[PDB]
Amino acid sequence: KVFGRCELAAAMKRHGLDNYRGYSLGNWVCAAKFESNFNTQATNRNTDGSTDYGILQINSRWWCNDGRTPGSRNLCNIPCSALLSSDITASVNCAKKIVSDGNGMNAWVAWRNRCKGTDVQAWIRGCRL
Ligand code: NA
Repeated sequence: KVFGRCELAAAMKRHGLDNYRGYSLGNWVCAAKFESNFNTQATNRNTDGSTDYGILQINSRWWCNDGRTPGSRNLCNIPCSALLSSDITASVNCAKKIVSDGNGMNAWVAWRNRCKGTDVQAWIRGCRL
């Protein structure tokens, strides 16, 4: 599924991501925009052989099991395929653990390079939330 901006903002709120670990909803929507372009089916192969999955491009190196990332962990205790669902619950639950890991949203390199310090409120501007 390809969400609209305000539609994803609403789904993220419903799933308790708004202000989670102090990151406003705009921070989560901006991250999703540049990670997946709001596409829940996005997959991208990393040079190390890990894969990134879903709206927030969660990496098989640490967080999900895809069966093909040697030496990896599965800290969200999920198949990486559950991160490709039109229902964002699994991606949200696993993003909550990632952002709690110590480096906040710097874990998403697209967030650090493209969202951090910007007017992230623009991402939720005019949304009925
Ligand atoms: Na893994």
